[PDB]
Amino acid sequence: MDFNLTEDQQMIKDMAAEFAEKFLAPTVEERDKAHIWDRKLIDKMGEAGFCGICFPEEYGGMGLDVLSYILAVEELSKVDDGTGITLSANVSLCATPIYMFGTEEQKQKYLAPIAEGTHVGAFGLTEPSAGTDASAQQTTAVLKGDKYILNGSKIFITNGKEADTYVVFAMTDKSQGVHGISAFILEKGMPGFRFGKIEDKMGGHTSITAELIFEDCEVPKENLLGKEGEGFKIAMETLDGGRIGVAAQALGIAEGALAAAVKYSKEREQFGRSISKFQALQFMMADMATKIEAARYLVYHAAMLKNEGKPYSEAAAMAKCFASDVAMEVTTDAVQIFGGYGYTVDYPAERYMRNAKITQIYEGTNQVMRIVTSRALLRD
Amino acid sequence: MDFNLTEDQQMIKDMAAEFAEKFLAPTVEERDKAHIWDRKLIDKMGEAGFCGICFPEEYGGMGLDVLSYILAVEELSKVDDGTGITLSANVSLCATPIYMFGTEEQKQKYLAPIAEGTHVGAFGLTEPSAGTDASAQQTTAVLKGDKYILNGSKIFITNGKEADTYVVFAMTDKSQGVHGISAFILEKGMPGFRFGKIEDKMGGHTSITAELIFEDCEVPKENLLGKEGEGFKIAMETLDGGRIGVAAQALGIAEGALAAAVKYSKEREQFGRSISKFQALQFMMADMATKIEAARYLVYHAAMLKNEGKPYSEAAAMAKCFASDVAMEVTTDAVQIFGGYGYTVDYPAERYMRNAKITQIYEGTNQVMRIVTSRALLRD
Amino acid sequence: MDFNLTEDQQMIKDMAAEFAEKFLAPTVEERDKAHIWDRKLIDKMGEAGFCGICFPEEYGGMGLDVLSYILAVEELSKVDDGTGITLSANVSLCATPIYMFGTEEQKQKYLAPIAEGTHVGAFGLTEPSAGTDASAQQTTAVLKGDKYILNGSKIFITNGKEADTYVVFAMTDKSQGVHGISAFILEKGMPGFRFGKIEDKMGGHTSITAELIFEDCEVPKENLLGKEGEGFKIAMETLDGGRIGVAAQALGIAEGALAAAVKYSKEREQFGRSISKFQALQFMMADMATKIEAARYLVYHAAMLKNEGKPYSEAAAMAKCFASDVAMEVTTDAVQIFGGYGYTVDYPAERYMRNAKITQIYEGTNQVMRIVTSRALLRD
Amino acid sequence: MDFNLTEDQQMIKDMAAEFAEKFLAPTVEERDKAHIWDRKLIDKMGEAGFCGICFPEEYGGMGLDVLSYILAVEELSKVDDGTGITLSANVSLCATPIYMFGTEEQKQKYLAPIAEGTHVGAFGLTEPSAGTDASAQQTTAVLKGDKYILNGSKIFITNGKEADTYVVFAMTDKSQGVHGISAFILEKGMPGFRFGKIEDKMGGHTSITAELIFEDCEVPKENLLGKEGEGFKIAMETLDGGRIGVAAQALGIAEGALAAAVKYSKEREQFGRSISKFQALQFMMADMATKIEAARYLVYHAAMLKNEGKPYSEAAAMAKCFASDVAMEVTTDAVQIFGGYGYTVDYPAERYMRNAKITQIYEGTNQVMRIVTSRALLRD
Ligand SMILES: Cc1cc2nc3c(=O)[nH]c(=O)nc-3n(C[C@H](O)[C@H](O)[C@H](O)COP(=O)(O)OP(=O)(O)OC[C@H]3O[C@@H](n4cnc5c(N)ncnc54)[C@H](O)[C@@H]3O)c2cc1C
Ligand SMILES: Cc1cc2nc3c(=O)[nH]c(=O)nc-3n(C[C@H](O)[C@H](O)[C@H](O)COP(=O)(O)OP(=O)(O)OC[C@H]3O[C@@H](n4cnc5c(N)ncnc54)[C@H](O)[C@@H]3O)c2cc1C
Ligand SMILES: Cc1cc2nc3c(=O)[nH]c(=O)nc-3n(C[C@H](O)[C@H](O)[C@H](O)COP(=O)(O)OP(=O)(O)OC[C@H]3O[C@@H](n4cnc5c(N)ncnc54)[C@H](O)[C@@H]3O)c2cc1C
Ligand SMILES: Cc1cc2nc3c(=O)[nH]c(=O)nc-3n(C[C@H](O)[C@H](O)[C@H](O)COP(=O)(O)OP(=O)(O)OC[C@H]3O[C@@H](n4cnc5c(N)ncnc54)[C@H](O)[C@@H]3O)c2cc1C
Ligand SMILES: CC(C)(COP(=O)(O)OP(=O)(O)OC[C@H]1O[C@@H](n2cnc3c(N)ncnc32)[C@H](O)[C@@H]1OP(=O)(O)O)[C@@H](O)C(=O)NCCC(=O)NCCSS
Ligand SMILES: CC(C)(COP(=O)(O)OP(=O)(O)OC[C@H]1O[C@@H](n2cnc3c(N)ncnc32)[C@H](O)[C@@H]1OP(=O)(O)O)[C@@H](O)C(=O)NCCC(=O)NCCSS
Ligand SMILES: CC(C)(COP(=O)(O)OP(=O)(O)OC[C@H]1O[C@@H](n2cnc3c(N)ncnc32)[C@H](O)[C@@H]1OP(=O)(O)O)[C@@H](O)C(=O)NCCC(=O)NCCSS
Ligand SMILES: CC(C)(COP(=O)(O)OP(=O)(O)OC[C@H]1O[C@@H](n2cnc3c(N)ncnc32)[C@H](O)[C@@H]1OP(=O)(O)O)[C@@H](O)C(=O)NCCC(=O)NCCSS
Ligand code: NA
Ligand code: NA
Ligand code: NA
Ligand code: NA
Ligand code: NA
Ligand code: NA
Repeated sequence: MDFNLTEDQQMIKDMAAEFAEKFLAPTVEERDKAHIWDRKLIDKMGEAGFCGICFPEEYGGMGLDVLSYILAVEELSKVDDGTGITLSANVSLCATPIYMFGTEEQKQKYLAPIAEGTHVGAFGLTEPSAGTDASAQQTTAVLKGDKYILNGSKIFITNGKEADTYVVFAMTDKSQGVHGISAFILEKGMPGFRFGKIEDKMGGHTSITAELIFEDCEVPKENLLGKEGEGFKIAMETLDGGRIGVAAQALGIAEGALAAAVKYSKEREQFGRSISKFQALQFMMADMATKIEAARYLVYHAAMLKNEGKPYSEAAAMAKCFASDVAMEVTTDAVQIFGGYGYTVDYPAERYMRNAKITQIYEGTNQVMRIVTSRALLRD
Repeated sequence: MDFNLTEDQQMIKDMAAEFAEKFLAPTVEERDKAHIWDRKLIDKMGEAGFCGICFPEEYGGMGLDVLSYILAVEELSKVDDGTGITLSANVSLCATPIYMFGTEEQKQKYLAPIAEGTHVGAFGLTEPSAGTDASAQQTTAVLKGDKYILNGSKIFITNGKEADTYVVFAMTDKSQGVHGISAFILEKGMPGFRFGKIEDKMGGHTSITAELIFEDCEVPKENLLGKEGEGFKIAMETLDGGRIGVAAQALGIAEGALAAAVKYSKEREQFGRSISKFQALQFMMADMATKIEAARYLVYHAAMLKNEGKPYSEAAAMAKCFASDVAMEVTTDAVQIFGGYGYTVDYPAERYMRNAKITQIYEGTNQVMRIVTSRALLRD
Repeated sequence: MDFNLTEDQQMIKDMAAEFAEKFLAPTVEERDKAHIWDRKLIDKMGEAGFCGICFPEEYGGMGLDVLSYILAVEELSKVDDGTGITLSANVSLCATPIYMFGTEEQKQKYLAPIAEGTHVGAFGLTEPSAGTDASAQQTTAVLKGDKYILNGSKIFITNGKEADTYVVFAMTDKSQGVHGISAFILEKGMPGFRFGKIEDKMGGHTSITAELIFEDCEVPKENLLGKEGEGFKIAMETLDGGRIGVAAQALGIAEGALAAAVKYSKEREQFGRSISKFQALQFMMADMATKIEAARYLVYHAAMLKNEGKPYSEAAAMAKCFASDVAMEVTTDAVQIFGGYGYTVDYPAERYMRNAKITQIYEGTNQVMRIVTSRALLRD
Repeated sequence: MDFNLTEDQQMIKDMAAEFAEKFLAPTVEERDKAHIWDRKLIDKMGEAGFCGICFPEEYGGMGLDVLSYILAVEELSKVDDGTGITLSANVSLCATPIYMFGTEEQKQKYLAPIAEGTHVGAFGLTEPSAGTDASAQQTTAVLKGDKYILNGSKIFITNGKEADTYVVFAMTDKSQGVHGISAFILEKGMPGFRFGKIEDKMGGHTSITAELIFEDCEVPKENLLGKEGEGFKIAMETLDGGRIGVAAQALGIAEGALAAAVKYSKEREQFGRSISKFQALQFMMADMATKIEAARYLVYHAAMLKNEGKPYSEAAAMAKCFASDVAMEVTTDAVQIFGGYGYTVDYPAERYMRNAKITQIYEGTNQVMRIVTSRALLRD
């Protein structure tokens, strides 16, 4: 065992902290208040290399490991976890399945520009009737000549509308149920592909979330990803990695919130002393700091297993569930530490608390995480 | 012991439910989104008699009991807790200290118009340096002829700016510390009394919260409330009752959130069944329901103690602490039960959760509540 | 609403506190250490009237209400909850179903001596294969002439072996499943009725818990309780009341533990001050005191509904679940407040903690309580 | 970062598991019930090499690393945590301060026999008036010729009476307070060194805990450990490592309890299915498993920091606080999963739960852990 970062991991973490400080921090308050997803900023992140950390240089990336990428999502999320989830949807939800399942032709066409920073990616699985029950897909894809024709819709898609490239799931054979689903690579601008509602959320205001609509959408036949009927496996494998990303986002949001409260507590005086001198607040901040350290190693262990080519599905679900629960509890108390000031948008705590709640829900709810963990635990 | 409501209590509960259904529920979503405090709606509430429930008929009230009033606060808060806290601040924070410490002339002039529903009230204690440490007042009042001249400011005042009548605290003799504070009745429009920042908050969007500014503000000598030096006592007694109101608010919020979640869980299907058929969700909802019932009796007991003329400070601190913690836990799980939908403003859950958080902070934070409770526990 | 005890309720509470102080407190430590269930003490309780509080004078009781009885279980349980559960099994689990379902002849024969204090009662439902799944009864009863012949066994029976009178459940018609069970009144000393294992438990050392064994046990036909096939309804109705008893036991154990820790904390000094001066311990004791008050009114509301002849099954399950969870959490922290001393049998905290855990399990586990509450919540 | 065990670590883990299976598991139930600390079994442990794992070969040890030792403590504690804490006190509390502050002659005389497995060690800091306030030492040591003469006593000493070698703390200059404390190596059999009460505890029945009494106890001058006045530093450094041992103990306890509960849940049927098929129990077990994994990495990180010669006091306090809270929550739910059976000594759950509680108190209570953590968090 070795708990030390590698030189590459540390370098990536430092690069991310520098990016966040220069490009995210000065504007996050304003962008949050105004609900802005700023594509020029997102482009600057992509140009700085973040989307290609963990992909081979032969596909436009840096050739580094999973944990370096996870560190960057965490570090960005300390400051602007809306940008953090933007990066994670790009890498874990879109690029990864193209990397894992795509032909060489698809990897060069679609993965490389995401890794290089040019293209934003999204993952279209969730439908009105298929959320947790993700296999209950009603979007259809029917092969007609040299095209699949897609009909349906997806909802709540991170980077939706603005993404260039989508990995979408549709039924090619309803009678084969979970074995009837296939994955497709779509481009923004394809015939019959349009966007619907942009969601107005509790939080995540610097992340864009949109409906996708397919009305006889024409998808070239070669943009089938993997084999017909492999789509569920692709979705589940992708989500196993994306849960590590969300875990990292939650970790960063928790760390951001605690760092803010610590600093406030040392500055704010009541009863002629800093509030950090009251033992109940000391103990609350001790518990916050402890839960965060405990979450951190779950997230890191999952990343490492993935990098080592070992099973990581259970580890990822554990990390996701624990980190997101931590973020919710930490951020709730960080608002408390600020007092009345914490309930106002002029201070940073309320943004962290609002943004924490979604970590418990997306990429699979924490109820799903517990299903995954208990299945693994209770297997013969 | 008798857990049944009196006829008067049940009638007021019903009138509140009917008012909330007709006047609050149709517009609360749009008012929250737009951050609207609608004076004409508040006026309809006053005209219906809500602000006079627990005041004698000789002061324009209905002559009923404290719990009846508490039940109305709770009922309104099931639907629109910004309106609930507006009521509670009118009644518990402004009207009540005038009723309890005012001369007959001050009650006729200032209490009756609140009880009759034409005037909105507010309570100005908190300062930038005096939050939890409420006795650290820097606002001064200096008697000059037939006026006290006030200088200072107050922050985070519920119903501030909009309110017509204010009970405000200022140092008349700083060298006497906690014994040098006095209370004054202010009117909107007094020279030198203006309003500052209107806070932009995480929630409570249908409640108004404002800074008060006093710049040689001229207050009639006869608007001293109680004796000089009695102000801190007036503040603390007022807050004891105010805590019951906040508790009732939190209780309504939790109940509104649970009821939304129950209903949704019966209607929403995944895996071929209503989500209410999954045991983990059943248990979460059982726990929500149970916590709410436990909180309810704490709130009603505090209200009954106050109505019986018994000590209720500790009871009110317990109820407030408990019910606000329950509201926070319940609303956070109610969002969870709605899944992704829950994180969107088109469903009701996110508003309850945002609104719950402030119940843990205002009218004394839950740390203060635990100081008050522990001091009573540990006394002698 | 009225939260005041009646004069009778207060009198009963005072009688119970006096009994506990005189007869339980001086010996509970010794009886716990030695695992003694002292029948002479149990007889003194019965002679003092506790078993007959809530039964009509025409059946040997005092003619008072359910809550008076529940207060006595609570008060006894502050001091010796082993004796508390002994009383509760006597009254709620044995006497009550004879009262509710018995013929006049059975009430005079079997209820009256329990109400009068002469006879100890027990309730025999649980089998090795039927715990939570209580309908899965394998003990059989077959009518042969003027006797039912019983074969099987029960496990974990409170007051087993030492009880005089048992209400036992057996299948009279396995093919009718839950509608095939019947209830029988047994006497200690009946042919073919013997006792097996006396359990060695984590706690509850002043309560006796035994196996019952039936080997062609001959039960007079008139000792059928209710009608053939009504046995499950009798069991469930009985347990609805017994859960209020357990709730009361848990409440008392919580109160006992907190009272002990409060007193210790005011006496024990470290760092030149009483440990009650450290804000983290103040807040822990505030939370304990708050949770106990919240539990109390759930328990009392359930008792009151039962007394008023209203549905009380959901209320009882709520009270049981919440009070027992409270007792577990409170007692765990009360041991913490004592420090090292708390881990030793010379101080009282460790007995309260060990005895709290069973409250979450018997009379139906808290998982069952949540099933009952969520069914009630989610019903159409 | 590397989450894999080294070959040495895995070998020690395996040797510990094999030792526990062959020597502890067959008798732990009977030893716990009888409150047996079996010196000959402790001697077998020493002979196997467990007490020397992390000491140099020149002092009779194996020459391996801190985590290897920690892994052995954890593994033993899965089965018999009384034996685990016996080991930890031998190693972390007695052997280590001799290793870290002893002269070469004191290490050969006193360290090597522990590392070789023939001598048992103990650490005598706590006094009746000096628990959490450890610097408030009343035991005195007065140099008289070639002896220090010791007067006082110690309470709650793990391995006391049985131990052969003791590191004990006494005031050599009371007017220097925390700087007037010195450390001494004592042997069982020194004139004036006797033993007092052997504690009767809630749990830890296979660990011995005793009072030490010094009545003009004669200690060779050369048995001063470190310089005069350095004692408190020696104590605090020793406790930092000791906290890792307790953390590892708690971790083993939780793991042993979860594994028992998992296995049982797969075997026990109610309602026609294994209880592991009910979702609420699945989620409870997922949560147990997740908390244990989160705690594990805190413990291993603390151990690695110590092995790397880095600061580890805060890491060890976090690990201890977290793992002991996890053990308490896990063991309490493991009892729950066994139902009524769980409350009986014939099943393993109740012993784990009783034993978990002391991990929250000894080697510094979890309140101390939060002081240490908060002080490091809030530093500057
Ligand atoms: C901001 C945001 C971004 C999103 N991003 C994406 C995206 O980029 N791509 C994508 O495809 N999807 C996306 N989603 C959709 C998201 O993954 C789903 O919301 C989530 O899977 C839950 O589905 P649902 O909302 O339909 O809730 P439902 O599945 O209806 O769940 C409702 C509740 O029931 C519980 N539940 C359901 N089934 C069970 C069960 N068997 N046992 C126990 N409890 C159960 C759930 O846990 C939840 O608490 C996003 C959602 C949001 C809010
Ligand atoms: C929406 C809103 C409405 C409001 N309405 C009103 C109103 O109508 N009238 C009015 O006069 N005021 C009002 N307040 C102000 C409110 O009561 C205060 O915010 C609250 O008392 C906390 O004061 P503070 O914000 O200065 O925080 P601080 O007093 O600075 O507290 C910050 C943190 O330190 C903790 N803390 C402080 N002292 C201690 C201690 N001794 N021990 C342990 N922890 C401690 C607090 O609990 C809190 O967690 C309102 C505030 C808000 C946000
Ligand atoms: C000290 C003591 C005294 C007792 N006194 C009496 C007495 O006087 N009379 C009497 O008849 N009985 C008595 N009992 C028996 C007691 O009620 C049962 O132990 C209890 O009902 C649980 O049954 P079980 O122990 O078989 O656990 P099981 O039913 O095997 O339960 C094991 C676990 O599975 C959970 N579980 C089971 N089914 C489900 C489900 N559908 N969903 C979710 N979780 C589930 C349980 O909650 C528990 O956590 C006593 C027990 C004890 C320990
Ligand atoms: C089984 C057992 C084995 C032991 N083994 C050893 C051993 O081998 N060697 C050894 O020297 N000692 C040993 N101890 C003693 C143990 O470390 C102490 O019990 C522990 O430090 C607490 O001290 P105390 O019991 O006096 O409680 P106190 O110090 O009296 O504490 C009582 C309560 O007050 C809290 N508290 C105290 N001060 C504060 C504060 N400033 N702020 C907040 N809360 C506070 C504590 O956390 C605790 O909850 C052992 C104890 C036990 C029970
Ligand atoms: C609930 C959950 C775990 C399982 O659904 P369920 O309907 O029970 O599916 P299962 O029966 O477990 O799996 C069906 C198939 O998928 C496979 N599968 C499941 N998880 C897998 C994984 N991690 N890797 C590979 N295959 C997997 C199964 O092995 C099975 O295939 P075979 O029968 O070919 O072996 C899944 O639907 C899910 O993860 N839902 C949440 C979806 C989500 O996270 N959405 C987020 C969108 S982006 S915010
Ligand atoms: C923290 C808390 C409890 C105590 O502050 P502290 O500085 O310790 O004040 P204390 O020493 O307890 O009391 C000072 C005086 O006030 C009195 N006092 C305190 N609470 C009282 C009460 N409930 N009723 C009457 N008098 C009270 C005390 O008796 C004492 O008077 P004497 O010196 O004449 O005996 C108090 O300042 C408080 O409640 N703060 C939170 C403020 C708040 O709730 N703001 C909400 C604004 S509206 S959202
Ligand atoms: C799990 C639980 C709630 C339900 O079991 P389940 O197998 O689902 O039974 P259900 O189907 O709910 O009920 C079956 C019958 O009993 C009836 N019933 C259930 N609860 C009832 C109640 N409180 N009052 C009257 N009837 C009741 C049902 O109405 C149904 O009868 P009909 O079909 O005649 O209407 C029950 O078995 C139970 O309480 N188990 C715990 C047992 C226990 O508490 N033991 C403690 C022993 S003393 S320590
Ligand atoms: C409460 C706690 C943290 C601090 O007590 P406190 O009285 O505040 O002591 P402090 O002021 O922090 O420290 C006093 C001195 O000890 C030193 N000290 C404290 N922790 C230290 C550590 N981990 N390493 C080295 N020195 C330390 C301080 O640096 C200070 O020295 P200087 O004055 O020379 O700078 C300490 O007494 C403690 O750990 N108590 C629990 C005891 C315990 O764990 N008992 C278990 C027995 S075995 S089961
Ligand atoms: Na989905
Ligand atoms: Na903010
Ligand atoms: Na009622
Ligand atoms: Na049963
Ligand atoms: Na005890
Ligand atoms: Na690994």
